[PDB]
Amino acid sequence: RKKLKAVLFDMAGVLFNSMPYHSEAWHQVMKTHGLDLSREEAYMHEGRTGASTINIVFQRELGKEATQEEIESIYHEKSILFNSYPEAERMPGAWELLQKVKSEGLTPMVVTGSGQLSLLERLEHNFPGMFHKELMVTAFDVKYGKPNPEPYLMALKKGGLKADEAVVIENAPLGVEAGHKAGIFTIAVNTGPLDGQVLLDAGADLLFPSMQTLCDSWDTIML
Ligand SMILES: [Cl-]
Ligand SMILES: [Mg+2]
Repeated sequence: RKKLKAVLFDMAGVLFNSMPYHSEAWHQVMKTHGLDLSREEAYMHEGRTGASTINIVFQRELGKEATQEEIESIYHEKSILFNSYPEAERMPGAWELLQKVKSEGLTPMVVTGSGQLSLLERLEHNFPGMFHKELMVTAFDVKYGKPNPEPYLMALKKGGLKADEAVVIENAPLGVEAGHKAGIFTIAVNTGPLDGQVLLDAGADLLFPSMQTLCDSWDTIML
């Protein structure tokens, strides 16, 4: 890993344990609108923009595109369900891994589709001295969500990085696809209920069952 300069962290399900909340919120919001999106299906659709997930459900069952008004209202309803849960806490091992990454001289980057205000300071409270404004990719930076490679390509651009100078930590099949399509070595961390084979089919180079285990095996990963 002599060429390696940076580690590109997905947020949801990698830094913070937010996916029990996201997947239930999505299942429940659709169920209220007479629509069938299961929790496992929500997990399969992790990393998509709200506009993407809603369109998929709408085209499949109703035979229609979702309008912009219908997107914002369903996304806001889903946001209310999500926000009624106690704020997600840290993925065990993430802070320890970040410590190792930084001590190695590698640059910690964060990539997410979230449009949260006050994200940096939340990241600063939870992982002191790790992340920086100029080295963040969020919803305001990119148009598309996973499996589009654009967020990770933006992350390389902002870091001044080639594809071979970075690694992606992902937890989600569509996110893993985005990292692999961006030409970046992609490590999968299986923090949900899906089969590890689903992350492998998506293009994951390595596969670990938790963020702690990746941290423990970090100095035995070679590039
Ligand atoms: Cl999150
Ligand atoms: Mg994720």
